[PDB]
Amino acid sequence: NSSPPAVPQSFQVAHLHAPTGSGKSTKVPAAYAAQGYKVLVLNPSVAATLGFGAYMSKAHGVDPNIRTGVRTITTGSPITYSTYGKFLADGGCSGGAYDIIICDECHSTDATSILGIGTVLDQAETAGARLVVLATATPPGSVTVSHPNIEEVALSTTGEIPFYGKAIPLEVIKGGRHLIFCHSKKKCDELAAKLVALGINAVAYYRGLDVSVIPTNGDVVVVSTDALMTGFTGDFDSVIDCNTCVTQTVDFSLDPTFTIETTTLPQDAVSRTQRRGRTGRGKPGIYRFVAPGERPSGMFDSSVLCECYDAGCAWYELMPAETTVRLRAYMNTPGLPVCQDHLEFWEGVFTGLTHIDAHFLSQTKQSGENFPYLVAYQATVCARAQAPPPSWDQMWKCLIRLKPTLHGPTPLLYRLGAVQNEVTLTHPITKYIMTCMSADLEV
Amino acid sequence: SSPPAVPQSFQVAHLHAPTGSGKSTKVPAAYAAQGYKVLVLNPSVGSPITYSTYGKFLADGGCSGGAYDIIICDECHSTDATSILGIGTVLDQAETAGARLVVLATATPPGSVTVSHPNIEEVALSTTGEIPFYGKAIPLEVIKGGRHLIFCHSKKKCDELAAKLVALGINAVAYYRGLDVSVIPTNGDVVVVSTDALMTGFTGDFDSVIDCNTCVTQTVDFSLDPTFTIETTTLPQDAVSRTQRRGRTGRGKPGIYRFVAPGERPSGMFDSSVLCECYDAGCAWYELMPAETTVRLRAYMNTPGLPVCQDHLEFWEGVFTGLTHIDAHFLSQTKQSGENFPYLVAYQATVCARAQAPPPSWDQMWKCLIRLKPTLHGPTPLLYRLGAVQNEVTLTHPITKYIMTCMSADLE
Ligand SMILES: [Ca+2]
Ligand SMILES: [Ca+2]
Repeated sequence: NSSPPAVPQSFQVAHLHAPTGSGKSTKVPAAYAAQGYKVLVLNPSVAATLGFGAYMSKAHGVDPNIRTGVRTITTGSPITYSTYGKFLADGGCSGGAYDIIICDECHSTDATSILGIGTVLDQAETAGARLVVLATATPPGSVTVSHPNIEEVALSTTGEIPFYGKAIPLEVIKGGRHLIFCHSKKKCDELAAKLVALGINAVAYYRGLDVSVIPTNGDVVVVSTDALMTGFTGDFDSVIDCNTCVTQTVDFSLDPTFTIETTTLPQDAVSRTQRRGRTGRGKPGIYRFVAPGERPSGMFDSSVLCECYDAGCAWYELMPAETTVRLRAYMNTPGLPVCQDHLEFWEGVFTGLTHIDAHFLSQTKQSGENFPYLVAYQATVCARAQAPPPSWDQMWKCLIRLKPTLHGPTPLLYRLGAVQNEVTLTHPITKYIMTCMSADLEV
Repeated sequence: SSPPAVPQSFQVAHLHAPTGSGKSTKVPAAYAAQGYKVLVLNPSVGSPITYSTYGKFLADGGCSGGAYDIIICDECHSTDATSILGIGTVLDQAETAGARLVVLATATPPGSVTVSHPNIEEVALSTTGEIPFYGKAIPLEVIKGGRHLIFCHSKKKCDELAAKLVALGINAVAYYRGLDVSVIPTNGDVVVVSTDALMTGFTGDFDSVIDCNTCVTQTVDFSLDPTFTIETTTLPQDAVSRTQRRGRTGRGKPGIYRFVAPGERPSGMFDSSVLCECYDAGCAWYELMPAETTVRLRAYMNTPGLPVCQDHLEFWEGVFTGLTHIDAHFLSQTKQSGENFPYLVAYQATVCARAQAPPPSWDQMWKCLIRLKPTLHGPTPLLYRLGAVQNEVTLTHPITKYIMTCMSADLE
């Protein structure tokens, strides 16, 4: 639906699939507000959420409420901006206080977005909402299109700088600001250095690497992971894309049980569009690529469901079964990212993870781990057996007191990283998880 | 409309046109009419127009220097090894063998979904019925009476379903990779609970088709036991799968399509194990040096508008180069067993034979080694996992160290 959905006399779920140009998060809510409706606009980033309030004030004479976990600006207004996470943290839909709920950037396959969107899909009507718009410029199945404000040019094997099978010639990047996307930290570094060898000032940016990129529009080539979030990104004469990315994948390896790991795969449509798009911000730019292909958008990994369950327990006080209610509505609602149906399995494993250690859980949460619940739970079983974590990496920090937890074999329940210690596969909970896999996972 | 007319220079066009074009009838006859001798290639198939197959094209060695002006690679969305290798070979040799136009024809382009079907009364499934079909349920008033086809992803899934049905009064016949005619040919009311092993061309004349919307595919795991593992995976079906599953119903009659899940995937990428198959097939079938395979595969990968895959070209070419001194006799045998990776099977058999050791398991994949009198040597030197390993293994054979190294170097 290219136009902003019309609020119906009775509850309904509409899909607004308009380009990033339409003010889906700004012009749209303002429009509904002007009709007298109370709208809630949800986005994945705090950057975004906080940003929409500013714009609105000036650009739309609307001073909205901006709810973020770190800042909750409240000014009794029909338009409320919040991140899916703060939404989920605030109890969900939790009052008959919105006529319209815009789930913006609804194509996001991060745990907090899927859980946040399924929560709306399951509570809006009952909460007194007549419209829930699933907005996105990249619906599932989308392949990147274009806007000739960007000239796309295939890299070739001819060139002084070796690049993912191809080669970047010096004449394209030396002289000007350019952004080169690499799938990993190493590549970012190894590329920057070699770029410097040839007399260019490359800046390798990635996770935990404080923003060291130069704002001044001088000459520079920034080689980085996607960790360079958008928003400020823009003044680059071009971008050179490796056309790949690292993704979290679950592996039902059957070591004791499953493994959360990564795989580097061809990028999908939103990744390319997002990478490509960091040039051509007013002045026409160029996009140079290693591969002419990608994968369409709208498919996420089972590990993300595992994440939704890990979030429900750790941050949202949701019994695995309440989480399955929310995620099931997401999987029952058409026109959204797709993933293999593993709700019974995940719900099944998390329900058996009873009596987690409260302190360990606080620690793993504050520490910003990917799976605070699965981490603190493995720590919990280890401590109760007086056994050591599977490795002494940062992850298992909360068990720091390796002294009593000396007795070797760790009762491994699953693998969230590299396992260094000798393990044992006979813990009741390990065995419980294997039954859940036999019970809900075929082969 | 029409296909891209023959240009002044050689180019690669995209007849991303469906059945409404006649890519296997009218698109060729058009070019033939203009005086052009066309070669049309499909997974399955004088006058200036030859209709063939990709596999037959590889068997013949590819493009003949001066034979066709037009080459249409039909069903260019096909990601089975032979199709990938065949399209890459055309893309690599086309021009130099005198071709002016290469049209990549596909009824379902990238990012394309379920087709507009004006006859199949398609309906969503509701959770109503005591025939729970994949988390939901089926109403036996839909299956009792008339001929039908339910698609499950597994053999054992087909088995159990046909079973719950028979205990409810329905004539259910399970069908998967095995015996046909299990479905009666002219007796109605039958219900076939099939795996995709029942090919589309078969057509059991069905009233409806209920789809589980899932699929099983071959995938490789870089498991690092010794090296890698050829295995499978279940994933949401895609726009191509739905089309072929739902296109099976009626065929002459209107028909109906029932489905569990609302989603799928508009086509997509193909696994790295298919890359392995191409190197395996090149070695085993086409007398192709790994580097020749790499050239043809790179041609495919450099062309826009084709399914994508991970760039493992160097890795695979690297592992097959180290697959030295294979037993010509085991390979002749694995090739005729209709094995999946005849080269890799025949190679693992050679290192066992050489070592006088038994295969990983005694599954019929290893029938070339039935002289297990001396090949009883307890530990089998595991080069990789192609199936279930039931025998004690050793991981010190040089080829194992070689593949591991290739992994380290080529895979991050
Ligand atoms: Ca696996
Ligand atoms: Ca593992």
